[PDB]
Amino acid sequence: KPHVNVGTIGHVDHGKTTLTAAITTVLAKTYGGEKARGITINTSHVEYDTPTRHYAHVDCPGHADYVKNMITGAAQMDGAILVVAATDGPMPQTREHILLGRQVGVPYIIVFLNKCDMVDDEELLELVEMEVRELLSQYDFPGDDTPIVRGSALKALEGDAEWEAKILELAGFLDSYIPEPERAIDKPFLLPIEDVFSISGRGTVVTGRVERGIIKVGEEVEIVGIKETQKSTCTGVEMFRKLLDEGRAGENVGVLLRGIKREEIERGQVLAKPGTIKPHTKFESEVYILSKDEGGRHTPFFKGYRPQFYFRTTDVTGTIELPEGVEMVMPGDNIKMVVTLIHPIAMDDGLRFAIREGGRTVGAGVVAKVLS
Ligand SMILES: CC/C=C/[C@@H](OC(N)=O)[C@@H](Cl)[C@H](O)CC(=O)[C@@H](O)[C@H](O)[C@H](C)/C(Cl)=C/C=C/C=C(C)/C=C/C=C/C(=O)O[C@@H]1C[C@@H](C(=O)O)CC[C@@H]1O
Ligand SMILES: Nc1nc2c(ncn2[C@@H]2O[C@H](COP(=O)(O)OP(=O)(O)NP(=O)(O)O)[C@@H](O)[C@H]2O)c(=O)[nH]1
Ligand SMILES: [Mg+2]
Repeated sequence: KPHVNVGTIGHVDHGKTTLTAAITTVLAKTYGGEKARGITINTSHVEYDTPTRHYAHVDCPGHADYVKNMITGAAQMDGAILVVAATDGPMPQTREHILLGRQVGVPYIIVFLNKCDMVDDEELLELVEMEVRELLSQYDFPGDDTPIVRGSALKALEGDAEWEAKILELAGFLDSYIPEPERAIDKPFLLPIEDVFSISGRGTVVTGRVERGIIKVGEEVEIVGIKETQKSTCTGVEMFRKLLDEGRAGENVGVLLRGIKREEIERGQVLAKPGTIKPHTKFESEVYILSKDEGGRHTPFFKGYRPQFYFRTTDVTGTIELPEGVEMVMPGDNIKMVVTLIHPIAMDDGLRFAIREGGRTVGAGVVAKVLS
């Protein structure tokens, strides 16, 4: 079953969490036909199945105070479900999440017009959809081709068959609108670590999505980044409600390691095939500085700018060195800069990263040359 990562986004209380619940119970009740919790160890991470696909779903909180949290997640989404209440219509955080979505590159967005159980005016609904499409278009998303499902997450969760049908329609779009993601299975194994929980009588288990390759039980691995590189052996692989012998590219899993204590592995480090990736502190890069037009800074920054650099599952402070003669960087400029991180991160040429500072996204770049 192909694995696809999705999630819920949208304004505070528009119905993200309820919808997540409605999706799992309607799908289990309709197509329904173990202490294993890989990524589900995280409360906002669920898993469910449609007839031909398996989904990893991250339910995001809608308050601006929590924007950080969803970034590392949205960046891993193959597609996102935008929840918008028909009552309120688009709100401030509907805008921000769409914006963040565009900045990190979420490839597809499906809309669930929620709380329609509270609205009887077909004209009201048409108007709201219309403005949701324009809002999407304003952020460079296919507003006119965007599937919009009119439903009620609450009535569906409560068992109302007429509304449950809308949940299935939504699931249908997840299956049809989001293309099957390509997986780098023929590359050396790599998995960025998100959660790290200890299981009594088993050792430590790290979770995350397998970026590329395959990790099989019995194979040895390295833990690279932040701390000094360590070595270990994969004693097991799990998923929500099942045990496996392998972890494949594109799959969200939990990996058991032997001889490693919970306090020796942390978020941000990566699990990898021995000797295939190294930790670096300094590197060169081609970075694009968002314009105000795109939600970036309104002013130029100078030498010694110390923003946060987002690499895979974590972010880390870094200092910037500018090109000889260059005194400032303007919003909207493309520039080559040498970056020095406060601590090492596993990387190689080509690795993408985002730059965030002061509550917003300032840049999007890629590692050009590793130095450290
Ligand atoms: C582990 C972290 C990984 C991160 C990476 O992810 C992954 N997955 O690795 C990132 Cl790094 C990706 O690799 C980046 C990527 O792929 C690139 O392609 C970027 O996507 C590309 C360079 C960007 Cl950044 C495009 C931004 C477009 C923005 C638009 C079109 C905004 C429209 C705004 C309209 C508006 O009206 O805004 C109002 C008014 C506005 C004002 O004008 O004032 C202010 C804001 C308001 O909302
Ligand atoms: N009438 C109606 N109420 C709904 C519907 N979906 C959710 N609600 C209600 O609206 C409220 C918010 O629901 P919730 O799922 O927690 O919202 P959220 O978007 O996850 N909130 P947050 O941004 O904090 O994470 C709850 O009182 C819930 O019962 C719906 O389809 N119809
Ligand atoms: Mg919620």
